[PDB]
Amino acid sequence: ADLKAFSKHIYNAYLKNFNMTKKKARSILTGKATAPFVIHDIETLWQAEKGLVWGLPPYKEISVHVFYRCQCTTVETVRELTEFAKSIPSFSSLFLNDQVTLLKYGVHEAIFAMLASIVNKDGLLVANGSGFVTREFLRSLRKPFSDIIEPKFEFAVKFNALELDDSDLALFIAAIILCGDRPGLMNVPRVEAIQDTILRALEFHLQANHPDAQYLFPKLLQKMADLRQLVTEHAQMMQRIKKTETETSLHPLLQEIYKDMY
Amino acid sequence: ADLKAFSKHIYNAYLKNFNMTKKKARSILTGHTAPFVIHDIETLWQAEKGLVWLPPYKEISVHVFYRCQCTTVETVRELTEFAKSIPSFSSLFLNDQVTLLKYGVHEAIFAMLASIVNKDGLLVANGSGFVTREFLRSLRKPFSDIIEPKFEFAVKFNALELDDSDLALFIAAIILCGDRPGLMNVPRVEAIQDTILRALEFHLQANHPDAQYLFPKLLQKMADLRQLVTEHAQMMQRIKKTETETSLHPLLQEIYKD
Ligand SMILES: Cc1cc(SCc2[se]c(-c3ccc(C(F)(F)F)cc3)nc2C)ccc1OCC(=O)O
Ligand SMILES: Cc1cc(SCc2[se]c(-c3ccc(C(F)(F)F)cc3)nc2C)ccc1OCC(=O)O
Ligand SMILES: CCCCCCO[C@@H]1O[C@H](CO)[C@@H](O)[C@H](O)[C@H]1O
Ligand SMILES: CCCCCCO[C@@H]1O[C@H](CO)[C@@H](O)[C@H](O)[C@H]1O
Ligand SMILES: [Cl-]
Ligand SMILES: [Cl-]
Ligand SMILES: [K+]
Repeated sequence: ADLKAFSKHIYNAYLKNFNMTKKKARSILTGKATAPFVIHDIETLWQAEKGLVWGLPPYKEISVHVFYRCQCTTVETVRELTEFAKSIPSFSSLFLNDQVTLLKYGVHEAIFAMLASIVNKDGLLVANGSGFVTREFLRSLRKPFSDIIEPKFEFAVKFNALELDDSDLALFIAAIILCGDRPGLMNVPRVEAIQDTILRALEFHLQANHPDAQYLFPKLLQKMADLRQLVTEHAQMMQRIKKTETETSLHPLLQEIYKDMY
Repeated sequence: ADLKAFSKHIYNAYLKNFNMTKKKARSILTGHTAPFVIHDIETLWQAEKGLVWLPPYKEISVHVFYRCQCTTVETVRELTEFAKSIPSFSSLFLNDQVTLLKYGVHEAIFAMLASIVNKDGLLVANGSGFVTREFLRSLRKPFSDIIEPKFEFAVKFNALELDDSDLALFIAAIILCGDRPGLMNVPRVEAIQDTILRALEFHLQANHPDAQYLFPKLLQKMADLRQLVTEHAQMMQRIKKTETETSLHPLLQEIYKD
């Protein structure tokens, strides 16, 4: 494969399928020419919900409302990641069951990697950039809901230090989805071969795009391992919430993702 | 009238994605170049040598079994693309798409098989071969027994004289089935199926104005196909149990996983 044309193709599929790019997010977070409405307590969340910014279950309390907002966010991103993946060369050539296995075990890894794009150390963009929810407000939620969000900030701030751009991330995300190690995958050799092409494209891309960045490719391989561990811990927290907070609901798609994880 | 447009869209998906139409098949089966007739070991070998066209060759009945599997896998590819070319199907989450295909493809395969079948045999290799029903009956058990019920279904199904535009809606209705195990968005699939069934109802009145009771007859055929697949799966289970030297294609393993 022509690696340069391959990478540009995945870059364009990324721009076509993800509305909020890191480029757009960073210009908002630094104030380039409407600023985001800051959500930092109940009153501003309520205002944001009325129209300042923005279906869900009936409002019971702040921590559960945020928990449901998190689920709606991730379900939307699963839709975008599905369309993105279908544009990766030879992903659509897999039988549909292997496509589902790759997305099932990969979407959260990709979500938490892309989450870093819309995050700084003080909070995250919500609602296509029109809101900003502060990290301190999220810490103020009652357990178990506060504990599940903070590790993602921790990962994101370290990941953002690598200073990837959208062209890097498009290959990185593709590599996460095209993973031959997923449980129950049918055509492992084919998935392994696609991933190798993506990784060779990524290594080549980084030489060109980050010439002075030392050890960047192996650092990104380690971040992929780090994300797998982040997702394992996240899945375990979600299952504990499902067990102890019997009155809170889990979106059916997320139940299907978390079904056979442990 | 929106149903008419909806039907035309499903018909185009069918014309775009299936390798063989019933119109094409029936013209071949009624006679440039006729299909090569496979009716015994010698003619099957000639067909494999290039006259028409897998795991290492063990014996005739198992060889045919493997060709059945290859044919099925190919049709799963086509049915996947057909369903993806239906917008309301492609809007479901991918897991529901897989559930519908997992539990629907064999029903659809056996319905479409009728298109390439007459009482004497069936077309193979994109119509360039014809394998006789008598030859398939001559294979050893368990391989002869699993094929014959499909001829019996097909001859009765072909007496309804559906054309490709009818079949496109019929197959869409089979795939968009709200009753499949593990389906996530059941009400959405149910809504799509009811739209397909209403479009089919109107299509049959337009296309078969004189055919009395044709729509309920097709609903019954859908029920019959579910039973045919139940019996087929039981026979495949017995082959997995008793023919330990015969392999099963990985995709079919996933379909039959249970
Ligand atoms: C419980 C849970 C936590 C996380 S942590 C990363 C976060 Se925080 C967040 C958010 C926060 C506040 C608001 C609001 F203030 F506006 F309400 C909106 C959005 N979005 C993401 C992606 C990810 C998934 C998840 O559950 C869904 C799943 O497992 O798929
Ligand atoms: C074992 C089995 C039987 C059937 S019966 C309907 C038939 Se017959 C046939 C065929 C016959 C002869 C030849 C050759 F003589 F030319 F070699 C080629 C093709 N194809 C189909 C679809 C369907 C599935 C199945 O197993 C696969 C599964 O269950 O998925
Ligand atoms: C498009 C036709 C695919 C038919 C085989 C589906 O097979 C299914 O794939 C799922 C993974 O997607 C598995 O969870 C499930 O156990 C398996 O039976
Ligand atoms: C595209 C994202 C799909 C994530 C949910 C996958 O969910 C899976 O769907 C399969 C049916 O296809 C089931 O066999 C399996 O049990 C379920 O875990
Ligand atoms: Cl940061
Ligand atoms: Cl089945
Ligand atoms: K017939």
